[PDB]
Amino acid sequence: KRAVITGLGIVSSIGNNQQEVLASLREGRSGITFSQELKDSGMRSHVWGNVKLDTTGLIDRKVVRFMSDASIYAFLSMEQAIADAGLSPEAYQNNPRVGLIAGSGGGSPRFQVFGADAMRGPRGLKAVGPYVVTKAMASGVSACLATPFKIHGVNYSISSACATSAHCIGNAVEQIQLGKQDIVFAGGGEELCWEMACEFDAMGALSTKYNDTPEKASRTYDAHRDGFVIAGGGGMVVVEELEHALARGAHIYAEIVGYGATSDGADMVAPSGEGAVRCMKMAMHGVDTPIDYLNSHGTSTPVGDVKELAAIREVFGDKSPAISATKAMTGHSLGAAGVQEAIYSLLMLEHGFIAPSINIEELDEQAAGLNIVTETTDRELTTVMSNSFGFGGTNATLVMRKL
Amino acid sequence: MKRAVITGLGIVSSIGNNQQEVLASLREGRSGITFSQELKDSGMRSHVWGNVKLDTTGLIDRKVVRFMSDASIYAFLSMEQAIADAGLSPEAYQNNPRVGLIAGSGGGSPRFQVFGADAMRGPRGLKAVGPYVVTKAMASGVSACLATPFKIHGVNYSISSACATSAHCIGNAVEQIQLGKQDIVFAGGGEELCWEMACEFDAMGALSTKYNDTPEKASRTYDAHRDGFVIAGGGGMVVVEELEHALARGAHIYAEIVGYGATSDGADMVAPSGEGAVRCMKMAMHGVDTPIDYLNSHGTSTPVGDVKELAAIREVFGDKSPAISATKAMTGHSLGAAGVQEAIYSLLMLEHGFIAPSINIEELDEQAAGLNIVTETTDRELTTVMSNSFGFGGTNATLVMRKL
Ligand SMILES: C/C=C/C(C)=C/[C@@]1(C)SC(=O)C(C)=C1O
Ligand SMILES: C/C=C/C(C)=C/[C@@]1(C)SC(=O)C(C)=C1O
Repeated sequence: KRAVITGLGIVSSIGNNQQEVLASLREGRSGITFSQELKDSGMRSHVWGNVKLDTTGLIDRKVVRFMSDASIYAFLSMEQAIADAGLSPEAYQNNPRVGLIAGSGGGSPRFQVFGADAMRGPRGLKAVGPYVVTKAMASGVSACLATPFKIHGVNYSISSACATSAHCIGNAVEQIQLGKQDIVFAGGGEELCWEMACEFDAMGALSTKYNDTPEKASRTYDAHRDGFVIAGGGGMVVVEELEHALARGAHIYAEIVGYGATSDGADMVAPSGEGAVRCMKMAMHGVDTPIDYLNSHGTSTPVGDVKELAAIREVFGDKSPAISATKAMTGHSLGAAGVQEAIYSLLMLEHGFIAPSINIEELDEQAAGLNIVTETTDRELTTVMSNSFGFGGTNATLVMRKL
Repeated sequence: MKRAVITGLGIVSSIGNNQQEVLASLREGRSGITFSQELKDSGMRSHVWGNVKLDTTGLIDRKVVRFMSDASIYAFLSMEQAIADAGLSPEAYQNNPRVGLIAGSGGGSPRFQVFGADAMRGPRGLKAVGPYVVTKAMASGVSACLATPFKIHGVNYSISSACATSAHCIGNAVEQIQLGKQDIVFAGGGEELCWEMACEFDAMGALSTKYNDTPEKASRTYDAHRDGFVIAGGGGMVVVEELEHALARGAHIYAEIVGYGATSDGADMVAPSGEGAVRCMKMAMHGVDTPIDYLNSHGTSTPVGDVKELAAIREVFGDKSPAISATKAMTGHSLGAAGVQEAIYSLLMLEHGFIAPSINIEELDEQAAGLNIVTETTDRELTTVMSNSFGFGGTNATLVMRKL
């Protein structure tokens, strides 16, 4: 059984819907800004990929009271996807064959800390309030959406750091392949806050040399890259069984023709390369069309960028595809990156262009030879690949093809 | 589709630090619940917990344990036990694409999240945070922290679904085997025990608060005077394995996973709907040609929650219902670890031919009328058992495990 994408929705640093995102991508436009909050917290990195949207009022009071930002972004993305897929309430609500798999990387460090802070104050439990569990818990994104959308099928979160939402999409596909669901909403969200960001800064993973020029901070494949730029936001796609989509006349973006999920079994925070090779090969099994474009994980870290470039080489040899790292524009939204980047790749597929890998002033010599596109290029694409690798050695790749 | 069997297990819980200690506690109806000075001192109203009674110092290598929170530690130790209990050696499971790991927690690590924030706000900032908080604090700590040292090359991610977490992990492991993608998947989870997390459940009124002077009686599923669940910590891990692969190596097989239910209420955030659980149980029983001999209920010792599940059980089974016991009355609610720990208690009951008692029922709730709630340890020859895990957000998991 075959799985296709029939709707998408997105809230990111570069746009609050697929149209705004489309524009940003075609224009090579950065969503990175200076963050007083990060600076005020005592961090060395003072730049981020922020959602440019005040979300107050956009969700019913009785629904949003249970939600952290990760859930808010995913909820809003899911509203867009439902509408983009043309699904009425009666199509998807109160339906055993309709499910939801969506997560975050960090849950909500902000609300974990708030609960602990409140509890140590003069008010104790009355300051904590009864809503922190659903905000702080690691399954908040799925729990907070499944309920108001009246989801009856599967309902849980995958979590795998930077691969989170990619595994969510892959697992949705598996639910379709196993015949258990006709539709699975798949994606994720991530909050943006110093509570989480300082943890990445404390291990040296974030960019710190470019705070005066926020838009030049994220620079995948550039010789002077110094870490990733943390971001937040959300995404959701509608994964749907093929016959079901055709039957209702759904607009199909692409079929998911490949899904790789592997493990390094090596180091905690440095990639092995092996395993990413295996992940991509796994995603290519039975796919006999060439990859026309690869959206790299490409976070703009020294070690990580070239490790992935080496894996791409080993997998593709002398038939390596056009590559770009959209994180040079968007920053790294962690758990939300997989679904957002699938969406970016889906937009490139739909509208026939390759988004630029920006901010390469001096190309890293380990990237010599490869087809890294630094300029918006119109091209008919048929098959695209997107890589998601996280801490803990967890790997995911999605391969999507036009029908 | 391929068949999936459990060929090994491991556990660190309030009622035992391995499967032998746990077996003893279950047959005796021993409580794992103690008074907690940490909880009382935090300013909480619940002063009891299902704590792990183990000095974990020295048990994990220095360079491995440094990335780990308590949930990871408990899961890691449970996984060592499971590997050994399965008769598996490194040459068989390490660096093997067809061997994976699916394990999670409900909350990650509130403790190290708050430690990170506290440390950062101190005078030394980043230097006081140090480079290890992300792996301690991230939601996927449990999978990350085990898959690296155990050299896992197959699938590697966590599932989170609150109180149904490690039950969905097991079912997802089964699905990997059914899809022919993996030969072995280690499945389970862990959960830390700390005021940082526990205070959140107390602030919503979910935790027992009236029985602090009698800790071993606070967790009392189905009793008319229950007042909320007792929070617990610990870990569990089972080895999920493709059937032919297991037989070909002469593995010891506890049971086959013949049913997996996974559904959603789509109702309310913190109150169960009933019809979700009904559907979950029915899905898990689908095609199972034998009756359910025993049911390990979710039964957390909460007023509305306990009786809601009973009403679902009655709808599913009708007059001819199975024997029921709520082991959380002994153990407490280990949240993310609960699903795998209770799958294990159920397997131990399957393997050793008995039903553990639903303890602390001084006065049966009127709404339990006419079900078979087992309140004393009774030896029986069980064939087919069922375990229910329901979580906040209306997330439902049910496992049905049967002897070969
Ligand atoms: C153990 C694996 C670590 C990995 C895949 C790390 C990557 C490449 S994933 C990622 O987002 C960053 C910043 C990295 O450095
Ligand atoms: C929306 C569903 C909420 C559920 C299943 C809540 C339950 C019964 S599950 C659980 O662990 C506790 C303490 C509860 O109160």
